[PDB]
Amino acid sequence: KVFGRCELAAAMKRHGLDNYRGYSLGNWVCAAKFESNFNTQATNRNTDGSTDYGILQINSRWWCNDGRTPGSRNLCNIPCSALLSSDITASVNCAKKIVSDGNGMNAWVAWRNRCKGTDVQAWIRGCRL
Ligand SMILES: [Cl-]
Ligand SMILES: [Cl-]
Repeated sequence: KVFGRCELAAAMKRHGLDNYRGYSLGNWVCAAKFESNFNTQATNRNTDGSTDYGILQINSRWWCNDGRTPGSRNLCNIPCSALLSSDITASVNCAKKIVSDGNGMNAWVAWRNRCKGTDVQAWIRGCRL
């Protein structure tokens, strides 16, 4: 499913992401925009053989099992395919574990390079939240 901006914002807020670990909702919407363009079915393969899955492009090296990433940890304990669902619950639950992990949202390259230090509030402007 391709979410609209305000639709995803409301889904994320309801799943507990707004201010999770101090990161305002605009941060999460920004990260999803630049990671996946709001498309739950986004996949991208990395040079190391791992693959990134879903609206938050969660990586199979650490977080999920895709059966083809030798030495994968599966720290969220889910098949990576569960991350490509129209229901974002699995993605959100696993994101919460990643962002508690020590480096915060810097785990998301797109967020670090495109969201961090910007007016992230703009991402939720005009939304009924
Ligand atoms: Cl929670
Ligand atoms: Cl942090």
